[PDB]
Order: sequence, then structure tokens, then C-alpha cells
Amino acid sequence: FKPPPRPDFGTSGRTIKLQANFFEMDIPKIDIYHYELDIKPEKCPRRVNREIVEHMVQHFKTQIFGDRKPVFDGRKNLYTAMPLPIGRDKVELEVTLPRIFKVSIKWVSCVSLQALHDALSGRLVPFETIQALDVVMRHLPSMRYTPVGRSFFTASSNPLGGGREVWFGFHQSVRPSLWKMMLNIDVSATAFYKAQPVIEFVCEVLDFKSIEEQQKPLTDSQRVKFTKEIKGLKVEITHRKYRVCNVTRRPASHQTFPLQQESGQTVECTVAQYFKDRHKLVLRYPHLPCLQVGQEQKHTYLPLEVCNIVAGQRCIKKLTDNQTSTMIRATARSAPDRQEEISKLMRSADFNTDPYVREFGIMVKDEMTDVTGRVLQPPSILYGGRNKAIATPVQGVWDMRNKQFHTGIEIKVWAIACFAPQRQCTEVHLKSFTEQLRKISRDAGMPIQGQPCFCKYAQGADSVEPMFRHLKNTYAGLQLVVVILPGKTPVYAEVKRVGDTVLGMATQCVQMKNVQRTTPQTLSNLCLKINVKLGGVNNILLPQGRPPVFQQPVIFLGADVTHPPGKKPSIAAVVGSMDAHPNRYCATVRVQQHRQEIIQDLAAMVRELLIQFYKSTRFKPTRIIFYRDGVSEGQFQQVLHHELLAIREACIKLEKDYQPGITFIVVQKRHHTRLFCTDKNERVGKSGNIPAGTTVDTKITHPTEFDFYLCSHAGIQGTSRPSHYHVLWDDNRFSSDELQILTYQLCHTYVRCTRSVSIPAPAYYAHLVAFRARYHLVDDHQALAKAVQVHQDTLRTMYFA
RNA sequence: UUAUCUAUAA
Ligand SMILES: [Mg+2]
Repeated sequence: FKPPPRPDFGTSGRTIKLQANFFEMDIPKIDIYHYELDIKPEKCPRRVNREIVEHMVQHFKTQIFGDRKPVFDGRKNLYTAMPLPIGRDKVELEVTLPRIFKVSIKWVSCVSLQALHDALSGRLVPFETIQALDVVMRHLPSMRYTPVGRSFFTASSNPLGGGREVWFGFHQSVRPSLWKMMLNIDVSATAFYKAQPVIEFVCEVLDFKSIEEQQKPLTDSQRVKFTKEIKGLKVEITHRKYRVCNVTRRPASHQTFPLQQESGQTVECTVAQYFKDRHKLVLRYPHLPCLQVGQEQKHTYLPLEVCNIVAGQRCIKKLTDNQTSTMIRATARSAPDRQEEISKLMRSADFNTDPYVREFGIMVKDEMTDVTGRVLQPPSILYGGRNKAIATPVQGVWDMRNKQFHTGIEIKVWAIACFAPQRQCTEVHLKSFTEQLRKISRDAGMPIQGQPCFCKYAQGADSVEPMFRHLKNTYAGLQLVVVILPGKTPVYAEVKRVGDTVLGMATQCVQMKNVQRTTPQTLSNLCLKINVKLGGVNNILLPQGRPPVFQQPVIFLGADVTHPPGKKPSIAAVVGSMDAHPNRYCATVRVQQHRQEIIQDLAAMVRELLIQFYKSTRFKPTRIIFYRDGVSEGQFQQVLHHELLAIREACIKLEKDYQPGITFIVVQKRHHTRLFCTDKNERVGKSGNIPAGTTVDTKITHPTEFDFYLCSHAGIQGTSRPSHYHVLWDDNRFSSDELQILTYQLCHTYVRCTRSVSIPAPAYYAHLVAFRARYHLVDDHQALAKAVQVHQDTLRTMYFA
């Protein structure tokens, strides 16, 4: 129900000077006065509400507001530094924008900043005081810029193509820490739609240099693709803003709507004819479809050539792989560069001269908060083979030179299925690919003996299943099927569907480009995946170098939900460790309500995993460590309540007497906390990021509760994101050190690479499982749940790697 | 689909 208090502060690891993008706030101990606004109409967007309030204050300066500078959240909440002269009697006013709005205002409450001050000093926090402050800090930026969630953006020019742009901006949030309010400031970038004529948008989306080419009506594929892009976007009439709900199938010349004549009789009129009569405009592109806008009942159709994409619309739909890359490149920058850009932003913002921030007596320090971090020692990684070598991670990285798998699978029989045309992937490549792959495999401790028992070409996803059917029936003890692919193909989804859910055969895909040109590291990394799919153990944590939680049987869980890019379900995935290393993880997966973050059927999934744990280890875990992927800030209270109880329920419906301690940990990567090295000698790599294993549980952390930051990974590009961990529940009474080290060591058990990853393997695996479930669904609730279900032989292994 | 990190999420 309520999160546990911080048990202690960590002492493990060597100290390191850090700077966080948290700026200390000096806040008065006054009382803010909270007024409620009811504006009619009641569903105008926040910007309209803000200008209504802006004009309202200036208009009623004489008798109401005077010299005061109130702040406003854009909805119903308005705050003042000192009380307005109306006591508590509601007041009805009328505001005029260039049209009329009835605005009532009644005093509702006071917000004590003193109540916050001591909430920051024991007294185990008022969310409403934090919200009031938040409204003060972001009142001026809300008028000045384009707000998006907790961020602000403006147009600077930076195209991603396909009618999209990169706008730069910043995140802003007011955050509690011990003995201070903090202002979290980070630079940000996000995708926006270009403000352009829809015609040009059609060109960029359909790759037209000129609308003049394509002088004919769109194909069906052209049309609906254009539909998916513009659908839901707002357009404006050059001639009034509208919401596009659909694109017509018919061209403007033949698309019709019911038009009532003066006789009262309605007749079907074409869009082209209507615009010719009513607006005296002859359509230049009548062969193109129309935009359906507003309520569908209204039959409102707009020609493309009279519409512009409305400025300031953030792109939410998934970017193409190239759009993503261009965005990554344009936004990525080293830790020092980011640290400087934040500084510039602080100078530029200049919060101390902000009238509203001044009005409420607030002050913001221009220096980044100094924080002492602790670089935890990494675990040793025990390999096997003849050598039994131990790897010592350096900078969150290690390798397999002169090392062999803990338990390497001795592969004897295996097949190859190449879906690339031999025109590009001749038998030359396959046999050299095989030769190089085996030498690396020999060295890896997972030796592939003998040439592949089977190697054929094939094409089309239509041929996967029968080809796979053939293989399992004709080759005894067939261990692996190496599939080769061209590029992005639906064959992949089919290969995984048949392989994971139907026949239960281990399949390893690889692209044609990688087939042609093989490097040892790429091959070695490919062997990492292959070995675990066949039930091998690449490596394990050094058993003696483990936290004491492993003293008694324990299961490690990872949970996450992947959401669709309407009417498609979200997919919940929960993985569970099946041994004491811990290496092997069993997956559970559930389809559920569209965009529901809460794992509905979690109790059944935990039950299932506890059974499998017992079946694998003959032990019932005395402790359940639950790493839950990040959740929306309101949803924390919702998630904790349903899912913590679901976990308890699983234990009880298993046995009345079964009651293991649960540790519920939310792991967040989606925040804007950035940590920088104070001393340049501590910078790692070209990106100059903090070293792997850096842990912060002081200064910027929660005043009462048990949370910490842990940057477990090496920062390769841009600025690192230290994963935030928040313990919402802990029966096991973990110390700070043991939990932090446990978490850090679990980040070294990720089998797809010999590096410490940014989150613990369980959480990462959960994401892989949920993501793999999408591909299983590519081909009605009963059917979907079934299509997601994995083959029971496959369920043993980590097929998702 | 070798892999981590990385910016979003009328
Ligand atoms: Mg998630």
C-alpha cells in the first residue's frame, strides 16, 4: 500500500564527484492561494484557456487582480502569491477574445510551502504543493513556447523527410529531494509535422518530387498509405482548423455529399462542383482524394489543395528506420556537450528574472547540484571450456578471447535456409560463412561439428512452414535452423511463428549483408545467441562473488508491457529465472486491453513461473524479486496496488502456507536525470560519460523513500541514461548496498553481449518477449491468446534472445 | 534479422 522508507545509505564502491542537472530551488515559507476557474465553453484547449486568463487578468486589473501576477495551469487552477479581494464568494465574469467566454472564479484552498519545507525533513509529501510550484515555473514557458507533456519546444530546417521535422526544446520538472526542492532541466528533441500544404505533404509521404508527376488518381496502396499518415492530424483552411478523420476513396471530382436546396430537398453535390459554385474556385487537382474532417455524420470534405498541416503538431506515429537514424544523429551529443547546452539553457531561461517566479518569491541556483557518486565493483564472469576462465569487466565491457562457454552446446546436426537470392548469396558465401562461423564457434566452446546436414534456397513467407515441416520430420535430432534474409521481410515473423509456437524448433536469423562479410566479433556475438537457444550456458556470475540473497532459493522476475503503434491489443510479458546462477529465464506472455499498462493476468503468470521454477530446481523460492519496467507517474499508485497483490495471490493459490518475501522494484529509463563527471579524468570514452557502476542514492533522490540511480552500462554514444530504481515494496528488508550490487550484477547476466547492460537482464528479457509476441501475431481473443502461446519444448529455452 | 548504447515513445 505504502512504499518503504530508505533503510540506509550505500557505502560500497569508490567515491566519484558528480554533477546532476538538478538546480536547487530557494522557496519561501508563504502560503499560495488556490482558486478554481470554470470556463464555458468547457473543452477549449489549454492555450485558449490561457489567453482567456491572460486577458481576464489585464481586463479586471482595477477591481480584481491589481499588480498581482497569477499563474495558471490551463485548466481550472489559478494560483496567486497573495489573496485576491473577493474572499470566498464565487464571481462570474465575462471575457472577450477576438469570442465571448463566461468565467467564474472561487477561492478553494491555501497551499502551505511550510508544509513542504518540513516534508523535505522527515515528517513522512504534499503532491498539491509540488503541483502549485510546477504551475509557477512553467506558466511563462507555456505562453512562450509549444508545450508537450512536461517539455517545451519551438521551431528553429531539420527535416526527417516524410513530412516531419526535428524541433529542439527542453524538459522541465519540479522535484523533491532531501532538504531541497530541485528544478530538473534537460535539453530535448522530438518529431513534429512540417507546417506545409497537404499537397506537399502528399509529395513527401509518397516520394514525389512534384505533384505534377502522378497526374492520375492515387492507387489504393498510395491512397491508404497517405491516409495512415494524415489521419488524426489537424489541418487548416487557407480560405478554420479541422481534424482529419479519414481520406476519401473517390477523387474530388466524383466525391459527393448531401446538399440541401432552398426547396428543402437534398441532392448529392460533388466537392469539385460545390467549391466551384460556393467559393468560385476551380480545383487544380480534382483527380486527388479529399480529407474527411469533423464528425463523420457531417459529411465534411476538403480538397487537398486548400489545406495546410497545422503547425506545432508532434509526431506520435512510429518513425521509419531512416527517420529514426537522422533524428538520433541530429540529437546525439557527448556528456560534456549536453552539460554545456543545459548551462546555456539555464542562462537563456534566466528563471530569476521571470516575473512569475519572482512574484512567488522563488529563486533557482544557476549551478548544477554537486553529488557524490559511488562506482560499484563489477562481478567476475565465470566461463568454462578447458580453461574455466574468469573475465573481469573493464568499463562495463569484457570479451571471450581465450574463453569458452560455461556449458557450450556440442552441435552435431543443423540446417541452413537462405531466403536471399543466390544471385547475391551464392554457395560461395554460405560455405565461407560456415567455415568462419565454425572456427569462431570452435573457439567459443560451442563447437559445430560437421557440415550442415541441409542447405537449400527458398523464397516467400509462404514456404516457411512446409519447409520447416519437412526438416523436423526428416532430420533426427535437428538442433538449429540458420535462416538467411535479405532485409526487412515478413518472412522473419513467419519463421518465428512456426519456430516458436508451431513446431518448436530453434531458429537463428541473419541478414544477407552479414552473410557476405563476416567479422569475428559479429560471429562471436551470433554464437552467444545460438548457444542459449540450444539450452547452453554462455557464462555465469562468479558464485562466491554474489550478494547474500542467493543464500536461500530466490526467483528473479522481469515485467513489461509493449503497446501498439487503435484496436490492437497491448502485450504483457513476465520472465522468471529458473536456476541459481541466474542464467536461464522462462517467459510468460499475455495479450490484454489496448494500451493498458497494468498487467491484468499477472497472478496467473507468476503462478506459472513459480511452477516452472519448482520443476527446474525442486525448490520453492523464499524470495521474489520483481523488476517492473517504468510506469506513468499517476500509474505508480495504480500498478503497485494491482500487481503487488497479484504476486501475493499467486503464492497463496499455490499453497496456503506459502508466503515468500516480495521485493517490488520499478525500473525507469524514461526520465531526464543526467549525471556528469566533475573531474575530467573520470570521463569514459569519446562521449565522456560516467563509468559503468556509478550509483547515486543521495542529494537528488527521494527524501523518505527507497530509490537510487545506477548507471550500469558504458556510455557509447550521446549522454548516458542512468536507470532509476524505486523500491515500492520490500519484505526482505534489503540494505542499500546489497540491492544496488544485486541490481548491478544482474546487468551482467544479459546473454546477447559481453557487456553490462542499462537494466537488469530480467527486465530486458521481458521487453524482448513482449516484442517477439508482436511477430507471432502478424498472420477473436481466444485466437490471439493462442497465437501468442509458445511451443512447450521452446518454452524451456530462451527463444527470445 | 550479431549486439549494446543512444533522440523520441460540406
Ligand atoms: Mg514499458
